[PDB]
Amino acid sequence: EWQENKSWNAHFTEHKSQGVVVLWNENKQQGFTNNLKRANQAFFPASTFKIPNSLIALDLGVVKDEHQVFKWDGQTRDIATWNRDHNLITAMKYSVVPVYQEFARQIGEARMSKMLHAFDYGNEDISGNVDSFWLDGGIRISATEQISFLRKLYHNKLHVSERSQRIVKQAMLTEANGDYIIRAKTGYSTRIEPKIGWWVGWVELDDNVWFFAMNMDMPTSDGLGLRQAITKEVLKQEKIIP
Amino acid sequence: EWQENKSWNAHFTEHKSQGVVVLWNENKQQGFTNNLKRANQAFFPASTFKIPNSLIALDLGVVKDEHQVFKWDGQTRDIATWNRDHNLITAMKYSVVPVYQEFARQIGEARMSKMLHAFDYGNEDISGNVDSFWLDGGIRISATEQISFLRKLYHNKLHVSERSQRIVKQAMLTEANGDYIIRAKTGYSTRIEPKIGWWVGWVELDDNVWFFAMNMDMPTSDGLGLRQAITKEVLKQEKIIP
Ligand SMILES: CC(C)(O/N=C(\C(=O)N[C@H](C(=O)O)[C@@H]1NC(C(=O)O)=C(C[n+]2ccccc2)CS1)c1csc(N)n1)C(=O)O
Ligand SMILES: [Cl-]
Ligand SMILES: [Cl-]
Ligand SMILES: [Cl-]
Repeated sequence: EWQENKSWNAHFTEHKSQGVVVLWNENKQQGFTNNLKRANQAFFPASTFKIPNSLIALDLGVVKDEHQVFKWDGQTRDIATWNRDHNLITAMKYSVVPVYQEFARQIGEARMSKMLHAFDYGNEDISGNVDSFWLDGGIRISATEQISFLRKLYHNKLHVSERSQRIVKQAMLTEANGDYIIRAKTGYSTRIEPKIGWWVGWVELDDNVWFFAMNMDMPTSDGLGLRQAITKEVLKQEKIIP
Repeated sequence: EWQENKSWNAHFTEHKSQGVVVLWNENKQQGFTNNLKRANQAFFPASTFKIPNSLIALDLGVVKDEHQVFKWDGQTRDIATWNRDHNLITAMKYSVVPVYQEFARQIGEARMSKMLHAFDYGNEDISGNVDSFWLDGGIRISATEQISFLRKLYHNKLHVSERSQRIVKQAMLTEANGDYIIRAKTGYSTRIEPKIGWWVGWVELDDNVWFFAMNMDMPTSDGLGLRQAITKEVLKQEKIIP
């Protein structure tokens, strides 16, 4: 059901990188990874948590829709794109933590915890501050657990409205052309070792869907592009994209 | 409110073609075109009619969701991509007329006419075969009328459910990257002169949306790629995309 293919390690070593790519063929219900152990090791979700956080905020009415404007609070942060107004689409695109921190406060701990349990999301532990726990609190998730969660989102099976799931899938849109559509979310965990990068989501084809979840050691910001590049080398090797 | 910019004609004449591009800046509520008259000239919608047809089929339950499979009827036809099973996503991508003819028959004349009147769509005239009138019946629509219809869809303001509009807009997804998202639909009017190609939809930016509608003289199928290419040259010239 899970098969290992150490061939992919070549795309990590070409950049003296280390990590795991997990793929799931939805038609055949078969998984593939370069590293079975690391595929099941849990890490901080970091900004991949904006997927569940969006769903809860939308379902509770904290976010009205994908056009609602969340005004910059006027405090300059050292990510330039955060110091402006955002909606859900742009907050996800630029991983605008302060917008999502405000969502999480309005959601509150009790509603956050029960939604994550209903989602079966990671260790479902929101130990810590409600507005930081996906960064430095108690929550952890593995690449295979990301796949399982994303599969439920793809099929509208999570315990939120169908509308909530459709809107988050819209906001996950990353790339599209006549060959594939990628809906996904990046993440970068920095507060505690090991510093890792995430890319999770799926590739939609005419006749199949390939779910994916990858994380990699990320000692500095200078390699963040490798999350997508290495994932794409594996997708190409497996003939999922040209 | 409307500006004529005949400088865009250079892109048409380069390919010894003729046509019109119409653009609408949603934030500024301002419109632009190379040919005010042809902007208002009504043509067969041809396969751009798959936009309202999709909406109607979804809102009436004729199409349950974007995953329902409409089986190929076994009759081999000249466009290979049509000779295969489809859902709403792939039927729109490959403009699979026979699938949408089935929709139209199930919708029926009465409900089709009522819907297009509720939509204020073109000249609202479905005279002819209930399953061919957008290609050889009485219906006609201009570029400016396409924009007016598309703006209502974008805003979920048409008189069908939000869900129906969300699903159609998902099916219209054509291109997406880090700079823009294009949701659009092509068309080729080939049954009754004059032979014309259509491309209509919108470009989503971080902080604005630019609606577009273009048609061009299209004597042979070999020029069809000009529809998107001339549109993008205009989009590039107006600095809307890089
Ligand atoms: C029939 C044929 C040749 O092509 N069939 C097509 C098709 O692609 N038709 C072309 C079209 O839509 O541009 C032309 N239709 C017209 C036109 O209808 O005016 C004539 C002239 N013509 C007249 C009567 C019957 C067929 C063709 C020539 S084919 C089609 C569309 S939807 C559907 N359910 N089939 C095939 O592949 O077997
Ligand atoms: Cl026909
Ligand atoms: Cl979408
Ligand atoms: Cl077409």
